[PDB]
Amino acid sequence: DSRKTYTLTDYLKNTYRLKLYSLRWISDHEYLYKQENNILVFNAEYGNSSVFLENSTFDEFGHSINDYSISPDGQFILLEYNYVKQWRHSYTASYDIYDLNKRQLITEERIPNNTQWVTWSPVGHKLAYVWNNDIYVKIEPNLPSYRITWTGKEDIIYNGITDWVYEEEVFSAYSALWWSPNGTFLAYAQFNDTEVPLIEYSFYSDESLQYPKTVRVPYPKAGAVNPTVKFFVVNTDSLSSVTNATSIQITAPASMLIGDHYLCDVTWATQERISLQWLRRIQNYSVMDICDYDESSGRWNCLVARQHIEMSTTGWVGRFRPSEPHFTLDGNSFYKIISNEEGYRHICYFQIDKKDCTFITKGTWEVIGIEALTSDYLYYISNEYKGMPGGRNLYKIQLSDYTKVTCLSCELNPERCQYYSVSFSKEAKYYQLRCSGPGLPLYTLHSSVNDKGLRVLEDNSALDKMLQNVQMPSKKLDFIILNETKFWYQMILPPHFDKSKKYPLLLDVYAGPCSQKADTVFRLNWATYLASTENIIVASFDGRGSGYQGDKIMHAINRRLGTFEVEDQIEAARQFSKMGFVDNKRIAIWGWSYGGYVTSMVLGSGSGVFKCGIAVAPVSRWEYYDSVYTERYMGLPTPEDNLDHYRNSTVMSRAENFKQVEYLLIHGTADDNVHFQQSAQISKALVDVGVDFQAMWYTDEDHGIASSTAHQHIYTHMSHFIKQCFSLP
Amino acid sequence: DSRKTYTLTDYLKNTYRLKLYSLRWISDHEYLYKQENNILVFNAEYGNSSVFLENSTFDEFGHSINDYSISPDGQFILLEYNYVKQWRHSYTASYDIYDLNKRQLITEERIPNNTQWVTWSPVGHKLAYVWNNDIYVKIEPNLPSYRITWTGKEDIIYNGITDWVYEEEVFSAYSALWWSPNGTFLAYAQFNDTEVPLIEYSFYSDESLQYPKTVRVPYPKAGAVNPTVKFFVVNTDSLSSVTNATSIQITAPASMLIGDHYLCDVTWATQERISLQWLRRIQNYSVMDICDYDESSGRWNCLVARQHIEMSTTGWVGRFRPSEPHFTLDGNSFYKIISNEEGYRHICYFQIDKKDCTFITKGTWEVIGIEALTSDYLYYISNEYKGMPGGRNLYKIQLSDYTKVTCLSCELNPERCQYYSVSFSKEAKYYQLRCSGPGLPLYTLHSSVNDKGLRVLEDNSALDKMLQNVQMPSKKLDFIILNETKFWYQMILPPHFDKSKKYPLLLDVYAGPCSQKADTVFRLNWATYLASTENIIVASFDGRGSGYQGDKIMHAINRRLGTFEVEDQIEAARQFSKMGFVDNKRIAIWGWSYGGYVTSMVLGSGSGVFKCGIAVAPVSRWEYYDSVYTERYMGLPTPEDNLDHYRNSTVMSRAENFKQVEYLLIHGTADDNVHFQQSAQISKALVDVGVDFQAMWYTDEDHGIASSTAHQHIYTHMSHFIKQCFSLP
Ligand SMILES: *[C@@H]1O[C@H](CO)[C@@H](O)[C@H](O)[C@H]1NC(C)=O
Ligand SMILES: *[C@@H]1O[C@H](CO)[C@@H](O)[C@H](O)[C@H]1NC(C)=O
Ligand SMILES: *[C@@H]1O[C@H](CO)[C@@H](O)[C@H](O)[C@H]1NC(C)=O
Ligand SMILES: *[C@@H]1O[C@H](CO)[C@@H](O)[C@H](O)[C@H]1NC(C)=O
Ligand SMILES: *[C@@H]1O[C@H](CO)[C@@H](O)[C@H](O)[C@H]1NC(C)=O
Ligand SMILES: *[C@@H]1O[C@H](CO)[C@@H](O)[C@H](O)[C@H]1NC(C)=O
Ligand SMILES: *[C@@H]1O[C@H](CO)[C@@H](O)[C@H](O)[C@H]1NC(C)=O
Ligand SMILES: *[C@@H]1O[C@H](CO)[C@@H](O)[C@H](O)[C@H]1NC(C)=O
Ligand SMILES: *[C@@H]1O[C@H](CO)[C@@H](O)[C@H](O)[C@H]1NC(C)=O
Ligand SMILES: *[C@@H]1O[C@H](CO)[C@@H](O)[C@H](O)[C@H]1NC(C)=O
Repeated sequence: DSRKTYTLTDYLKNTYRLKLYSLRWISDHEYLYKQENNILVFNAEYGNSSVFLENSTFDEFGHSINDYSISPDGQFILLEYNYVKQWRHSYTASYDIYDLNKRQLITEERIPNNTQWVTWSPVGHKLAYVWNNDIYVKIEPNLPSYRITWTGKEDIIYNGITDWVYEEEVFSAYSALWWSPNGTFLAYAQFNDTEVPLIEYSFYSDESLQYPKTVRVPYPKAGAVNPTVKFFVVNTDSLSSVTNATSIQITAPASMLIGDHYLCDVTWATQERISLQWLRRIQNYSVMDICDYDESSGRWNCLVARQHIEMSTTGWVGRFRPSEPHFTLDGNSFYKIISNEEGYRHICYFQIDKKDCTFITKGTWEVIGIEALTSDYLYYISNEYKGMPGGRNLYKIQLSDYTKVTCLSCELNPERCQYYSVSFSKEAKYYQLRCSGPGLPLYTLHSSVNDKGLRVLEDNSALDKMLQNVQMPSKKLDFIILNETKFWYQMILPPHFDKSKKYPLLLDVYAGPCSQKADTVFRLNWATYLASTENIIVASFDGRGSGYQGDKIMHAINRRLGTFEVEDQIEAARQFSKMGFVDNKRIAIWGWSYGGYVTSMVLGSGSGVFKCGIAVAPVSRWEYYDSVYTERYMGLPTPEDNLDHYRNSTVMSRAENFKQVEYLLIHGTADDNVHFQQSAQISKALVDVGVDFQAMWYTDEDHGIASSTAHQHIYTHMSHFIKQCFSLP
Repeated sequence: DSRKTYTLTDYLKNTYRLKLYSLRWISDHEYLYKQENNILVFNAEYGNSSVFLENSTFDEFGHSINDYSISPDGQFILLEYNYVKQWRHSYTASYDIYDLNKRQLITEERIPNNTQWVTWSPVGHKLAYVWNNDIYVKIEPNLPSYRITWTGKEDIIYNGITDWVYEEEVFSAYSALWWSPNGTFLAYAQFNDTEVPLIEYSFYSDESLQYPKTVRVPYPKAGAVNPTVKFFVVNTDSLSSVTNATSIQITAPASMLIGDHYLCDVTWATQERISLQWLRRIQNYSVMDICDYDESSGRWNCLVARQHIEMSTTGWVGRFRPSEPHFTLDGNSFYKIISNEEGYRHICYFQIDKKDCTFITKGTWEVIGIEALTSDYLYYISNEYKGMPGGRNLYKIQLSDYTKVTCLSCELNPERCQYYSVSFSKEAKYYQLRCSGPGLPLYTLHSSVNDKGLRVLEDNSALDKMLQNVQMPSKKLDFIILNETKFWYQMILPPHFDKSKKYPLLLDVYAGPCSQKADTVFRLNWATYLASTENIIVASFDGRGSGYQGDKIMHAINRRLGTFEVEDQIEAARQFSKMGFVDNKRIAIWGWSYGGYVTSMVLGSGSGVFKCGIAVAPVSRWEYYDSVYTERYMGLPTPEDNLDHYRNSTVMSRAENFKQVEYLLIHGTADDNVHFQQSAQISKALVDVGVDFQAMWYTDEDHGIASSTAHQHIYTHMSHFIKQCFSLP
């Protein structure tokens, strides 16, 4: 075979790009798409389009626009620039509104610089933005803004935006604003991190900064004081320049106010009904409140009889947090994915007045998410097809008869497509299907009335042609049994794989709670190069604690992090080493974050199964990690709760067992998520027991070590390491 | 040869130990010494002794006594415990005075815990100590102490003790209080670091600390705001008679007050005469003031007729600072080492009220230091013998006839002793000579009346015996000539060294201003093993900028750090290569501190001479290092001074060149001296240009990385690296 293999440079340089097709539904019949660089509008039914905005309309803007956002009515466009990243979702920027009618950019009453967040109303073109931790509203882009809040105070009071832990572990967003459907009310949360300790670390910046700066971020570690939260709703239709806006507060339920708790979900049901979910610090009990607007009193009332309790006796509630409800048109009922009697996550139908929900789906498989709802059907994605937890398809169930379930993606192209995600238009008149594996990504448009296939948006013909000139590796998805249970794994096999030969093996690991490293998704990554060029087999295993297979597996590691998930990887390796094509003398292991944790716990387990391992930004001791994520699985690190296990699941305690393995520890000094502190403590422990090891720190890089240069440098360094570790002497 | 070799474990485990003989003169006739664990007192004249304090006395003290101190009058002993290190010289501890006579421990008016510094008066048993940055005095060990200052303030005002930069760069000591000869007066310095920027960095501490601590230290980097200082003197004899004894200030001379300056030397001449030396921020001009106590005003006056100036046109003043003066008993004249008309430092005789001194020694060699002065003789140490800059010997000159100079150590044992050190009794009646090379250390006692050897105190017979059964390396000390100038170097050659073979060479480098890596001292270090076991030739070279050879060589680097000292090391390598017994392919380089900086600079020069190099705690950009030391050689980093060379002599600007070598970067994270920032900026520059290298950080280790575990870990790590870089298929 004279074809080139997939090299490290291809991965690092993106020599082979997967074409995408990111669209944005602006109605039930049209969607926006970024062609060349200008914006076009498409009619889903025919495929014809028109330019919605010339890629040259802002040639002399005098600023590079980071991103845009058209108002719902297509009347305005919010140009974002001066982008400056903060954590995973947060960031600041400067904004400018450009009237699409007058074809002139508004120069009056502009959004302030260093705006923390902005958002159009769902309908029309109102604006709500957060500045210096306060909320403002603009009924018209060129009119003054109303200041909705006055308590904003950096690192203390957040209004409309999340603090560090809420953004990363609860909302996966920086936004803490929620417009009501027609945009009348603006619901927002308020966080107070007054007593939350600050994580502190150095930032060196450019070489010209003489003194390094100390970054201080309110971050609650396991057991520390968490931020507190309040909810509010304000009417934007009745705001005045004279008096200040009045926000009506909706206090949490009594079962929540008896101790620490979190706001974990906000969802409008109708124009005057809002539902909220609260979660106790001990995350196995949550309650939903449904609040109706009292047009007379002007206040919001949430009738007890409308409260819905959700709790688990075997673990935490929900996959990472209680699922979102999907209300019906009238808002009188709703569907919500909850764990069932047998511990499998399915869709349950709820009446806001009745307390017993009804399951409309069942079986030893799970519903990943509810994607769309009509009076006749509910569309969702699950891993039911062929009973493969790693696969995903679009299904729809008839609401009048649950026995009638129809898969809409299963048979489209079975050999190429086994993992879809979907995108429906405003009224579910149309939907885009996105297939991401096992073969190359495929995007298609469909109509709901007859579930007919309209057309192909992107099939990646190009990439496919070039990939043909390459010796691409293959992927094997399968399972092994452990104690009657079925656990899945996948192997990235080198080209021209020969079962008579023996290859070294690299166990790519994550294994966090509800994780899944064994799926049918097609990926171009480091593993791709290792198998294509170094002829290294890259495997992954989903053991206990893994997700999408029911709580018996997922909850297996409840209050016991660092046990079964770590054991199962070892047992997984142990079994792969027993296979004919694996060289038991050359088996490595690596992970990032939780994978780093697991990778380290495995190397210090004393199993003798692994020769070397690489841990990138690993967690080393749970009391070092954040409260919301750690406590969810571990509980509180108090003597009367689970402190003992907190102290027994550290990497440090296993230092000596590293004497017989080659270890490479990497971490960014500016990691605000998994603090460098965790790696510094791992290293000190190894030094304490005299174990040599490899290390690499990245100045000013954070948890993702994603800067262009750092990204290439870390993968290059790790590659040298794995290569040296597998070098046949 | 079947004898074992000196191994790494040998060096790391202290298998072959150098015996020592540390005595403490308590008078002009006897000294204290620890045979086992008890303290013994020896009669120097006959060598007979007895137990001053037997190891049984403090068994039930309930504390580990770290160190002890006897009051001048021998009536009390100051016990030190609860010792907690801080910087290079500073620390806090607890103390308990023991009443040697009543053989009882005092429990009244005890010195407070967390005392920063404590010292007896030169005579009697008065005590002076610093607590919470203020000065206190105890006339009697059991009586209440008097408070001398009320301005103390953590990290802001220091009375009696130095700040970070004064301790490390100006006084090499933590204390800043000077008792007068008979103890009547107590003088002290006061430092104000109100506007001095702070260096900040994390300290992780034990695994049990949830949130790392941020260590903050007032530390002025190059060109930043320096601490200001003030001098005072209090009459301790008036304390019991006065309510609040007043501290009299002796202001600096106007020639210093015009700008930033430093108090760099305090020396009492008589009971009522004290001398002060001030140095301008631009360290090429110092002034000495000799101040006398005016009894009728209780004030201190410094007559201009006694003000002496000491500048330099080719560099800074002194080796590292203006030298200390040595006054004759009447205080009317003094001796002092200063650079002469040829640039060689020699002893000059001064008459306090005469601006022209007389040199009492001369030639092309230098006086290392004045050790003792009697009415008839002045004893000094120089490197005049055989013209060896790396040699050291005790000399005696006749005050009445300068042509009368006797060397007291030159011939005692010429083959085995070339590097001497001395310790005279309280009145120079006896002196211990301490030989440290080229043979095993030798300690001997002598009598001044006739310069006769009283006896040998330690000769290291045992060790010599042990070392006999080991293939120890040999050390060659010689010179090469460049531009008619002699430049010394030393080589640790492996056993059975053969000039017919080619040996890999490791260049041990420091090369800071006034440094000296080539000398006659005998050592058992990492190099010993590299030559003995790994058969590696470890060489060091003193090029331009090195010391003890005149200002022509030492001031060659004036305002140009990162140049000649760097090139000369490289030119050194070539020369050794020209010597025919070096593998031109296996030449490595390594250094600590300035050593690390020069190593990096060399490695990034592109000479293609060095294959690999190791830099530990290196300086990388002079603007990151402290004022006093940096500015002393580089001036100020301003456009109108020397900013251009500051920005042009950094390691970072040479990143692209490290693509030609194997680099190992190592740094302690709690390094208060050479901040981690320095290596953090290097690594970042390398990553920014796609250079692969090896790094290693030591959690919570300071600039010395001397903790027991970290010490073994780093050398073990560096050993693998060197052996890898020199591996030869
Ligand atoms: C698509 O074509 C129809 C007529 O065939 C037209 O009415 C519609 O506006 C077009 N859509 C776009 C956005 O070009
Ligand atoms: C939005 O709903 C509110 C409350 O039901 C109503 O008063 C308002 O007029 C509605 N706005 C529109 C245009 O639907
Ligand atoms: C934030 O919480 C603190 C208590 O920790 C409270 O005193 C303060 O008033 C709160 N801030 C506001 C104004 O909500
Ligand atoms: C507006 O209300 C805030 C508190 O909500 C108060 O601090 C401020 O003084 C008020 N001023 C105005 C705009 O009336
Ligand atoms: C939630 O977890 C706690 C701690 O393990 C447990 O005591 C409690 O019963 C759980 N909640 C329930 C009843 O499911
Ligand atoms: C040595 O002998 C002398 C004889 O006068 C005696 O006084 C002295 O104490 C002895 N040395 C010691 C300290 O034991
Ligand atoms: C110390 O010197 C002072 C000042 O000259 C003098 O008054 C005092 O008596 C001396 N102290 C002693 C030890 O006698
Ligand atoms: C220290 O200096 C500051 C100004 O730099 C001054 O305000 C303060 O009084 C000084 N402290 C002293 C000398 O006691
Ligand atoms: C002693 O004098 C100093 C300086 O005048 C003064 O600041 C301090 O308060 C005084 N202490 C007492 C005990 O009065
Ligand atoms: C002291 O150093 C500065 C900077 O080089 C220089 O301009 C000045 O003339 C020097 N003075 C002496 C004593 O040479």
